[PDB]
Amino acid sequence: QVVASNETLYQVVKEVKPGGLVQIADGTYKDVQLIVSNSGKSGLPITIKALNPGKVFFTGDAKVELRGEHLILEGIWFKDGNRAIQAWKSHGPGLVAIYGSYNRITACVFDCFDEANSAYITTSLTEDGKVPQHCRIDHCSFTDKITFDQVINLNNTARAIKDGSVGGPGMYHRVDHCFFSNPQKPGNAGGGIRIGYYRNDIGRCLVDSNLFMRQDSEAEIITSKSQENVYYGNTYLNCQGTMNFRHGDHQVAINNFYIGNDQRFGYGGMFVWGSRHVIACNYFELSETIKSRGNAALYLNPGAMASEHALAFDMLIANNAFINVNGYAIHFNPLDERRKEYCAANRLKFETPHQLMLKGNLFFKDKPYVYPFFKDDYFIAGKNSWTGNVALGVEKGIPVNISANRSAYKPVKIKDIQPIEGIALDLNALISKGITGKPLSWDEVRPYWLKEMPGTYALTARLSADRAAKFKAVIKRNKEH
Ligand SMILES: CC(=O)N[C@@H]1[C@@H](O[C@@H]2O[C@H](C(=O)O)C[C@H](O)[C@H]2O)[C@@H](OS(=O)(=O)O)[C@@H](CO)O[C@H]1O
Repeated sequence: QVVASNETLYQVVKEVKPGGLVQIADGTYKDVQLIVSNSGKSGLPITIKALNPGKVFFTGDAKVELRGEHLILEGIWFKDGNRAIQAWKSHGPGLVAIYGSYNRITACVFDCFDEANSAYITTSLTEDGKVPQHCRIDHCSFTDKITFDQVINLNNTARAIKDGSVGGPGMYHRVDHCFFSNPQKPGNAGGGIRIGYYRNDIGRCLVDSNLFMRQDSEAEIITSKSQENVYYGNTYLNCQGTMNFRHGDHQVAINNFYIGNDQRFGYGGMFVWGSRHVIACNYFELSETIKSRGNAALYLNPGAMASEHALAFDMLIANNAFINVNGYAIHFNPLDERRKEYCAANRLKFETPHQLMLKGNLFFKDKPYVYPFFKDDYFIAGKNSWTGNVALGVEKGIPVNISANRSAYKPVKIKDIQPIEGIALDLNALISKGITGKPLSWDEVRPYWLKEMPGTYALTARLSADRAAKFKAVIKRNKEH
């Protein structure tokens, strides 16, 4: 062990052996610089936790580095921060930076920490290039973030102009049972989670059972920038953005719920770039969609194949349900005007979504909304394949023959989908079952010791006077003088 000051904490962690347990006494640990270099062992991790979670706060000009392996950080509350604004950057290490593999951060609270730009948690490469793998971030709460960059960055490469066929190695991390709710920042200010950087990177990370409630940081709720990542059973409630397959082919999104249940803002949504994806059993019910992106539930990116804005084609869209979406259920050519100019400027060949396998999807609408189910300005007969879908409530918008018989609707059986190496999920079995369960609630994800939801944005879409002030200062110093 029990430590009650920063200095004794520093000492014990330098001495702790595998299987060790370091418990932090109730109190505030201000300007704490926790650097854990020792390592635990498989089956004998080193645990650093609050003796009484909820009573230990890491504050001030703080920082945590998990450099060894088999380490666990649990039950810590990060608040009242004061890191130097001229010392931290977006794309740099997070407040908590994980540099070693097999590490876990669980049941921790990050609430409007400070004004220094950075992610709250990151897996970062050491100076010699080694990439952290097999880490887990779970049951953590991330609220009222007023700084730039994502809440979480999972890195397997360093930032560089890029595009050398080379790509970062698979990471195999897992992000589950976390809560994300943060205020809207201007422009491409960093969203909820980023995984990887370019299409040649391999991710193989599992993001499941997370609750994003008014995760409004920016247009991207999650910007998945690496191959073979699996998003399963996540709930996105009233989020001003979309969950994206931004870079990297062969990504999976199964049984996620995208719900917009009021008229306060435009909600999303999934925006898809790239090919060979598996989008199945997702439930979309959006009371309002995003005007800037085209007003739809699912956006399929038009553009140049395998480019910076990779064309969306050759993928499986099965057993999804689009219920009373106030916008198009599927937009087949969003932002086509900009994309066509982008391709022209870069001497690329502009193309539009095709080779799409749409199977067993349900499209339904019975509310006074004005949008037909689909928008495809570049429709070509037979470019896509439609089987076992059901549509009724409004015009389809495109010349496609679809059953209107709801009573006969049934999800289809899929059995030719290969699982993702490193992720223990039977994709065929999950897809074939159809949509299971329902939206996740706070009690299903919150830290075991935390009863009430931190912050104010999730429930009020407003920040306190003190926090709104800091947020404005952050935004202002990052904009033209
Ligand atoms: C350089 C680049 O293409 N970045 C894209 C980003 O696009 C920029 O930002 C916007 C916008 O937020 O509306 C429009 C212009 O395309 C460009 O200045 C954006 O892509 S988008 O075109 O789909 O919007 C984001 C995803 O939201 O992805 C970045 O890579």
